[PDB]
Amino acid sequence: STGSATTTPIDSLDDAYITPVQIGTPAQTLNLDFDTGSSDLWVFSSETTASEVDGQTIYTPSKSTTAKLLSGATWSISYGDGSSSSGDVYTDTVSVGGLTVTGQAVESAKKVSSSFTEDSTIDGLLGLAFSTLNTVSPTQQKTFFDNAKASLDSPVFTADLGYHAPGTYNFGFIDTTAYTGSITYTAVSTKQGFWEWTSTGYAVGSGTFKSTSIDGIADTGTTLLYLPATVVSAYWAQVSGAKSSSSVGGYVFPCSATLPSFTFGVGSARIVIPGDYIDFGPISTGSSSCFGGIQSSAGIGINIFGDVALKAAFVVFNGATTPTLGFASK
Repeated sequence: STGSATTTPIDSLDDAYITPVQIGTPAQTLNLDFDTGSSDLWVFSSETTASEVDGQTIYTPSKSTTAKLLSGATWSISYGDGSSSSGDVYTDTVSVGGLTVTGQAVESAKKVSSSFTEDSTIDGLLGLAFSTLNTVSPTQQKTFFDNAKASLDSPVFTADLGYHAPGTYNFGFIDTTAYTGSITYTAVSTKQGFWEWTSTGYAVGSGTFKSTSIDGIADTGTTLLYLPATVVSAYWAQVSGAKSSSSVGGYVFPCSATLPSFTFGVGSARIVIPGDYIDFGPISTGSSSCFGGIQSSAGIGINIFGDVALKAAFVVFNGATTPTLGFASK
C-alpha cells in the first residue's frame, strides 16, 4: 500500500503546514500538523475544555462506529516551544491520503495550552518521530507510520514542503518526479527518539563551505532553522544591520535587506536555502524590523533542521531496520 496527501501552509509565513486526515467511521476529516519531532497523534475533540476551543474542527468519538476507548490510558505532552496538551485515548481507523490504519491510537485532548487554542487552523498533531517518544501511559502506543509500516510497499515516508505553496507527504514510495539529481542518504541515530543526523557543514551566501559536523534533528513540526551560535553569527554578520535582540527573542534584520542564501551539507551533497526562505517578516504589524528564519539553538539543547531547511529539499524518512535520512534538491 501507499498514501499521498497534500500539505498546505497555515499562513503567509509558512509558520506550519496542515494535512487532511480522516478519522473514524463515517470519516471525520481533521487538518493535522505532521510533526517528525514528536510521536503522538492527538486531536481537538468533543472532550476538549470548551473555553480552549476557538475555531478548530473536533473529533467526536461517540459519532464513530469504529471508535473504542483505550481504557485507562492517558497522555500528556510538552513541546520545545513551551506549548502542551493532554487527555485520554481512543483507538479508531485513521487514513492519510488513501492509506488506512485500523486500531490507531487517537489521543483526545481534554486540555490544550493557549498557543493551540489561538491557532484555529490546526486541529491536532500527527507525530512521525520514533514510537519510543510516545507519551501514552501506562501502555505506550505506536505512531501512524509505525502501524502502517509493514503494509507499505517500502518502509518510508517523504516530506516535500512548499515555500509559500502546498507540498506533499507520501507514504510507502519515493516519487522520482518530485526531485532533481540524486538523493543523498545519511545515517540516523534513534537514541533520543528523533530523526537525528549529522550535517557535514555550511556556507553563507556565495562564501566558501566550512566543513564541520553539526548534529541535529529533521523536524517538520518546527518552523525555523536552529543551529549553533557560531554558525548563526556567521550568517547574520553578512546582513547589514542584523542583530540579536533579547527583547524580541532572536536575530532581527532590517526589512529593507536582501538576505543571503544558506547552504548545509548532507555527506558530500549540498542543499541551498534561498535567502527569501529566511525572511519571516515584520516582528509586529507595520514594523521595519524583520524576524530571521535562522536562529541560535543555544539553550534548546539540540540543533533543529526545521521547515526553513526542510522545505528547500525533498526529504526521505527511511524507516527500514536501520533508519536513514535522504535529501535531494528540487
